[PDB]
Amino acid sequence: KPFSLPILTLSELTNSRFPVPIDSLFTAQNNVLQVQCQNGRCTLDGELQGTTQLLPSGICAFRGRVTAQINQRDRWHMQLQNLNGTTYDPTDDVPAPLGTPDFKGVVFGMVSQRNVGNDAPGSTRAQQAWVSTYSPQFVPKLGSVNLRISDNDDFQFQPTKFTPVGVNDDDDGHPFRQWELPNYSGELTLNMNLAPPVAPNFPGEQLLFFRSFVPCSGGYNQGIIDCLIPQEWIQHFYQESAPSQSDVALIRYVNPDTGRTLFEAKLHRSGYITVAHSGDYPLVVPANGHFRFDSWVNQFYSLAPM
Amino acid sequence: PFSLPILTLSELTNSRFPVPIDSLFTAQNNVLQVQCQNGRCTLDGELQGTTQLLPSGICAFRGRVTAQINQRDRWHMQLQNLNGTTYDPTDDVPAPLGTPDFKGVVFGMVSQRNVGNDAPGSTRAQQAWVSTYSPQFVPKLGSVNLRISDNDDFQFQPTKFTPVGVNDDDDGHPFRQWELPNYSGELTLNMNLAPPVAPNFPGEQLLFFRSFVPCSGGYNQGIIDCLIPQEWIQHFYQESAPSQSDVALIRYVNPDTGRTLFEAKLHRSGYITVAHSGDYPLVVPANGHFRFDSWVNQFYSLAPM
Ligand SMILES: CC(=O)N[C@H]1[C@@H](O[C@H]2[C@@H](O)[C@@H](CO)O[C@H](O)[C@@H]2O[C@@H]2O[C@@H](C)[C@@H](O)[C@@H](O)[C@@H]2O)O[C@H](CO)[C@H](O)[C@@H]1O
Ligand SMILES: CC(=O)N[C@H]1[C@@H](O[C@H]2[C@@H](O)[C@@H](CO)O[C@H](O)[C@@H]2O[C@@H]2O[C@@H](C)[C@@H](O)[C@@H](O)[C@@H]2O)O[C@H](CO)[C@H](O)[C@@H]1O
Repeated sequence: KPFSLPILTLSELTNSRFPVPIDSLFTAQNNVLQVQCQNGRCTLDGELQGTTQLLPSGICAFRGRVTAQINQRDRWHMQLQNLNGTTYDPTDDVPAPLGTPDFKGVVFGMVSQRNVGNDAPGSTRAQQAWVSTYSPQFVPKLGSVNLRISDNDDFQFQPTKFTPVGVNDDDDGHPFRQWELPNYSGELTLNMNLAPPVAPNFPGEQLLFFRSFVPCSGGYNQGIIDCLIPQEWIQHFYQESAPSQSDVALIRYVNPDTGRTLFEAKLHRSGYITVAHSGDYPLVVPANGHFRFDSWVNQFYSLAPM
Repeated sequence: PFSLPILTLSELTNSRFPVPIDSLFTAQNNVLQVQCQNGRCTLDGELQGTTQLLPSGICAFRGRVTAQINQRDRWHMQLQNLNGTTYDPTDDVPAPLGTPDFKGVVFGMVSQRNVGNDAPGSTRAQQAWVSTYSPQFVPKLGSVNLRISDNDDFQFQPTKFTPVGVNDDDDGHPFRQWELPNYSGELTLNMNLAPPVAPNFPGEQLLFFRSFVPCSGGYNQGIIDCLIPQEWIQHFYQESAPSQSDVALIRYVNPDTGRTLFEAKLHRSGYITVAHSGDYPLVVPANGHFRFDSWVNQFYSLAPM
């Protein structure tokens, strides 16, 4: 019934857009470029949106069966299941199977197989793999993605899991763009059932992000993945399902030792945070700090500058 | 009031390896001691052993590679706490939090991102393995050694190990989920361990949340059993509800039909027992989950599961 947040420091939080811990808080200058991530989307009354599911280990993961190979760089055709192993239904009201990556780039990690049926049941293998979300075969909404793997001679048409490790630019100039959605149904097709874009409306306000610097596999990319709210908050809201009393929950970032409030922010009903600030700024805050719910306010509440 | 999160098996994460729970399993009582160090937490929210809060910290390492040796476990990784803070070997823990708690090989990837003067911001990643049998697996002392696939592209720089799965080693060191590694040297006892767990009521057995994790070759089933799932640990940590007795009676319910399917003892120190005899993979509806019933005590007589 009453709304609340879990009590967790930054290093006790997991990025909802990639399965790594949160490193820092960041507020971004408002730009023409649209924020419309599909992972890490959840209302304050606990409605998961976009491709959001509950498990950190589901974020940017795939599960399915490899069924074919093609003579293209994205060689191995992986027919997808839901992450829990149930049959994926392409007519479901989602942009893609839950956990699908929500950015343009290459996700690198490992694939693992475990055979079932007649052909060496129980036999296993694992190796490095990449998934390009630029690929014309990246069609997860339709029910498949194609994989690039390091050893084409040790891979079978068997149950397969992709475990993500990090991200990068592709090596042919297709850059890692965290705010550009992939085409979940491929070239010439438009995305559907998307979680809506988010932006501050109030003047002087900017989005606040929970920022992670994820692993990269070569070159100098910083590996920045920003999420709106951390996975643990999504998990908490899902459990609680506290009805939202207004469009905005006022929240305070507190220092629990000294008891002082360091700044305040607007946590919007649809599950994102704004602050009163101008310019890009990595926040300077004590390590023990965390947000607490203060009160229900509205869109036009005037935040103390941060 | 004490409570459990409301989560189906496929909405739960193994607290001993970063994968979802596949099933429930009760095991015949054996001479072999159950004393896992990850996935350990009291019902009042006290994390124990090497347990920390993040699924992505389980069997992960963070640190700096500082040297290489002419051994199979070639690359010496000096460890930090998973949040990047300095590891203190005199801390009252068995090892840095998240360290693997079994004998075997963990396979995954290492990634580096340079800092300081030498090409700061440059990165690289590749396949790597950590053997917990290794004489250089001394995480309590502050280091582990890594085997990697490409010895020519690896620097003395900040390094993260991301686990993907487990296996037997290739040479007579099998994956043994219930054998603790030596967190310090070969002749040094482990310390600050979370205690062993066993049923002590007659007719009772441990109940496990079971996952079949990825393996990298051969036929190993990849079984990792945890006492309580990561989400319960996270929940107890938040709640810190005072425990009113040594045992919380819990019921596995079907939420659609409202029926209770069986009951179990959730002990204060954070493990579950059931009245059953023999190894048994439970067969239970997919929508099912545990709910807290009431505080009881050690002598409570469970309905047979
Ligand atoms: C295919 C190949 O030659 N791999 C080498 C190579 O990798 C380079 C190379 O791909 C260039 C191309 O523009 O981009 C990088 O420099 C890449 O190296 C990676 O990124 C640099 C900054 C380093 O961090 C490096 O360790 C990393 O691998 O050269 C490197 C050696 O520098 C490796 O030897 C690759 O195997
Ligand atoms: C050629 C090479 O160096 N490695 C192959 C090799 O890998 C085998 C091998 O290490 C044997 C040891 O005698 O143990 C395994 O069988 C291993 O293969 C792995 O496990 C089997 C059951 C298969 O599932 C297999 O796909 C998996 O790689 O053989 C395999 C091919 O059979 C690979 O080609 C390796 O690269």
